[PDB]
Amino acid sequence: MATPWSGYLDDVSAKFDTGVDNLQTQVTEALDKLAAKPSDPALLAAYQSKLSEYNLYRNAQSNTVKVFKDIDAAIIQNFR
Amino acid sequence: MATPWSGYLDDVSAKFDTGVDNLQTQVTEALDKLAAKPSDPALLAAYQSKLSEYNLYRNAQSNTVKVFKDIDAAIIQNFR
Amino acid sequence: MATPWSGYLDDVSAKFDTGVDNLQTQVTEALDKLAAKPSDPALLAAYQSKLSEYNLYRNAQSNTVKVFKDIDAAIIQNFR
Amino acid sequence: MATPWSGYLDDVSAKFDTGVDNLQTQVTEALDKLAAKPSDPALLAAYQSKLSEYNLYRNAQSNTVKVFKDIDAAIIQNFR
Amino acid sequence: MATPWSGYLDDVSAKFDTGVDNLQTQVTEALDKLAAKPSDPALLAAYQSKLSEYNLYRNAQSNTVKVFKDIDAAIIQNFR
Amino acid sequence: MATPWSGYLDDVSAKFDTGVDNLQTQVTEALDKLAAKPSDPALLAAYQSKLSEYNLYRNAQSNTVKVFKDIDAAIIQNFR
Amino acid sequence: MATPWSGYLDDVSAKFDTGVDNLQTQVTEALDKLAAKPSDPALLAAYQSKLSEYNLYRNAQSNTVKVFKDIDAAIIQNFR
Amino acid sequence: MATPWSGYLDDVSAKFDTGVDNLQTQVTEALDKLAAKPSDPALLAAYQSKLSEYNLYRNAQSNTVKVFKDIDAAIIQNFR
Amino acid sequence: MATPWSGYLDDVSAKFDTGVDNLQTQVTEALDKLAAKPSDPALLAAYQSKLSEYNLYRNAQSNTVKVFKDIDAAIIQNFR
Amino acid sequence: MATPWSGYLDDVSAKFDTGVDNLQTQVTEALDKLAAKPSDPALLAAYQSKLSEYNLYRNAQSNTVKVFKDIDAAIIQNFR
Amino acid sequence: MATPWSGYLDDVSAKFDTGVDNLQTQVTEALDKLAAKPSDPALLAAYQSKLSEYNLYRNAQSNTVKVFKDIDAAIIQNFR
Amino acid sequence: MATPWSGYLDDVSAKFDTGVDNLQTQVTEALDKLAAKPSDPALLAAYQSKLSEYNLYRNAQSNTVKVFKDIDAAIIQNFR
Amino acid sequence: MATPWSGYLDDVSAKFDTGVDNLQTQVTEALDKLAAKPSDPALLAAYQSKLSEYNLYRNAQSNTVKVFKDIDAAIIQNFR
Repeated sequence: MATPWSGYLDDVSAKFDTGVDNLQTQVTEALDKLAAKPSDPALLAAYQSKLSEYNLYRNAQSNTVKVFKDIDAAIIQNFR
Repeated sequence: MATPWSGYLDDVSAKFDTGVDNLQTQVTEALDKLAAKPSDPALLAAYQSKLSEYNLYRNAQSNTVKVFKDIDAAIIQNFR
Repeated sequence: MATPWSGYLDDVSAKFDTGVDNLQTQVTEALDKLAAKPSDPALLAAYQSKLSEYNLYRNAQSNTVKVFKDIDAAIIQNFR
Repeated sequence: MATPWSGYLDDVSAKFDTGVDNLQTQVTEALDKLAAKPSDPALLAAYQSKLSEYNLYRNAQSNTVKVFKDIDAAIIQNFR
Repeated sequence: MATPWSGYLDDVSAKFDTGVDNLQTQVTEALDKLAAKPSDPALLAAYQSKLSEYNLYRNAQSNTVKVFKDIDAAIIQNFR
Repeated sequence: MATPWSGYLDDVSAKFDTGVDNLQTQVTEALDKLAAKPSDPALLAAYQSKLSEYNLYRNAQSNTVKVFKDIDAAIIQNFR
Repeated sequence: MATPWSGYLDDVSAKFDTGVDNLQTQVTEALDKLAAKPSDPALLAAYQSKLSEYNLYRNAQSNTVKVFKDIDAAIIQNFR
Repeated sequence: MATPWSGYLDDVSAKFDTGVDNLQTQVTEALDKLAAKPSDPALLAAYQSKLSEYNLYRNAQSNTVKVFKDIDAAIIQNFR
Repeated sequence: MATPWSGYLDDVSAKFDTGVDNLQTQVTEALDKLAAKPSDPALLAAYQSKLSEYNLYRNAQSNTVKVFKDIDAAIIQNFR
Repeated sequence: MATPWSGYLDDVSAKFDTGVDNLQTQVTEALDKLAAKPSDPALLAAYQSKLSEYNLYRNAQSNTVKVFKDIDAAIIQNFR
Repeated sequence: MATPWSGYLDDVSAKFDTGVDNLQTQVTEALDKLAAKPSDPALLAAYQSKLSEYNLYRNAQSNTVKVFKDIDAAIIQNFR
Repeated sequence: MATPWSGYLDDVSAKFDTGVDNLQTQVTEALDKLAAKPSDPALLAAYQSKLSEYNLYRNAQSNTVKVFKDIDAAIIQNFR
Repeated sequence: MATPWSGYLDDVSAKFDTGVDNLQTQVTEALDKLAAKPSDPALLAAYQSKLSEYNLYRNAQSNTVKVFKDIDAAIIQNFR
């Protein structure tokens, strides 16, 4: 019944991850397989393709949170 | 009813493969046959011809995905 | 009769895209064809030529919007 | 109604073979006959004459495909 | 009355092709004939001579476009 | 009698171009000729030699303007 | 009972090596044997085949670690 | 129950050898016999015929592995 | 009285050609004569000897210009 | 009696050039001679050897000046 | 008690030579004898047989060292 | 009794060189000998083997120092 | 009393030539004699033997200088 506290920026992170929740799992499993056969073109292409997206999984995630935090700073900058 | 998640760059990879989905199968079967008779001019010519295309199956595939990812980086570079 | 809201920077994006609205379609169709025959010099040259322009379709687009936003920040920086 | 996939370089191979589709059959039948009477000057001359052409059936074939693939590499070398 | 959109780099490609528009046709027809008689010295010499030029038809074409795109990048690199 | 407005940085661009006003024309005409005969060593050498200079026609041009703009920013940074 | 400290990127390296832990041993033993008889086609083929994989044992290993470190930098880049 | 590790390129080597696993044995036994009677036309013809195939047993084998490794390099070349 | 514009790299090209201005003419005339009698040992030796130098007439020419352009890039790389 | 003004970074450039004042002259004269006989191994070796040093004549020169300018920026960055 | 320093690639060279340490001596002594009687079929066969192996004594040696150095470069290429 | 001043990065350079202090001497002496007999396979193999290590003597040396300097910059970047 | 300036890479060239200063003279004199009697086995053997070494007089010379220049580039690549 209890629910851990989550702020707005927390929610923003969740909102982004919602659409790419599977992305992490896919690229992780692609890594797991590729580790067994690094020389597999199929595993290389699949992993790298999903990894270039996983790059934004972290980058774009933190970027959007920053901006939503930046508009927070903008408001409290005028906190008369 | 469920469908695995696929990003834009994932879709780009699929879009390329769509037109050369058979290419992989053809050159694989050509390899399978050539393995039996490597000294067959017919199997050599067919396999090598389709293999020189299969070279782009991987190369050109990853190239187009990179570019579509590069314009992604270009945009988020200006992520004010 | 109703018209979706559009800001100045929105208009700037539209103004850029206006002159290259077809560019996206051309390079997309070039990709669609190239996918079928990646090994076609004609499709490679056409696609890559239009793709190097499509690079600016995203890059230069976001660049001009940034600048028009930067002069916005410059003004409100002096928002006494 | 269905048609097996064929790339550009595949088409190049077909384009060459089109003009020498019979060459293979002729030199094969010449071999078949010569096998029966290797000591026949007529079969030797005919077979060897068509065989020296069959030499290009494979050589020149793969050469032209290579070049058309080489200009493919040239283009994607500048795949910015 | 309508005219398909063409960018600067598109125009650059056209400008190059303008002077060698016939080159492609000549070497294609040379291939078509050579396919019929690969063992013809006349067709071999003519085709190969025009093919060594057709090598630049693709290579030099993409090279000049790259450079004109490179000076584009150079400018927008200073896009303050 | 009327003269279009030109700023300092505009003048800087003009000052650079003044010394290489012909450069653009020379390399353009070299391109025009080379397009006709790409396989001409003379046209290749002349064009490429002037093109490597034309590289700076754009690069160095925008570089000097940037710097003169950078010292502008430096001054107005202290615009008390 | 004690366990040496290992970071995430350390774990990433281990995760890759897990699937190719034997690869190193195989190619090392192949080298050891080949050293005795360099002129053995069997040892050459086996060693070189496993060596071309061992190329990725180091290359692909460090590549994946870099990327996982790159997304680390991406996050701390927004470390407000 | 245990199985030695094998990569993709390892599998490629095996896939080729699968179709010519007997080739090695045949030409080896042909050598063994020929060694006893080098002057036997039957042993010379049989051995040399199978040896010219054994030439590809090594050559074509390593060639196909190289290519499958080359497309591996192509992918990781774009390992952003 | 008027003199066409020439840059530094233009001057570099001229400086090289200065010492081999005659080389081009000599090997061209050697070609003209050889064309009449290709089977002349004297024309073959003279032409080929001067042609192997004419190889550098283009190669070494463009090489030195590149380097002088490379040190140009090196400087403007530090164009603070 | 009059002496042209020279700043610190000017002095830095002079300090570097002091030790390689002759380098420029040597490689220039080597070029002058090589231009006459490009096919001379002695002129090629001497010129190229001194040219690879002349590469640093410009590169390393501008590098050291940059650094001495960078520590200038570092100081005035704290110009309270 | 003192031991000269040896790097990894040094060790790699030693590891190869270990298995063919005698090869050099054998082919050297075969040369020494053959020098006395070049026309000896026995010395020719023995020397040439061991010389064709001595070919790899140098070639394959440097090849393996290169590769082990290449994976060194691969790692330090990602030396963030 | 007096000791020249040495910073941390100085110590880092020394720490690296400590393990390869002999490397420089070995490859220098190998060069000295090779200069006398460049055509000696033994001197070529030894020198080149130690030279490929000497490549890192400079490269890897400066790399590690850079990184230790980079973490210095990282700290003083937060020098509040 | 005056001594022409010489850089490190200059010294490297000299260091190599030191051990083969006579090589050039020997093979030059061998050429001079051979020119008189090209059909002399003694002059052919002597000249060709020293010429195959003179091949490295230029090749190996420039190779070692390149490497010593390459480690120069490696250092200044980290010229922070």
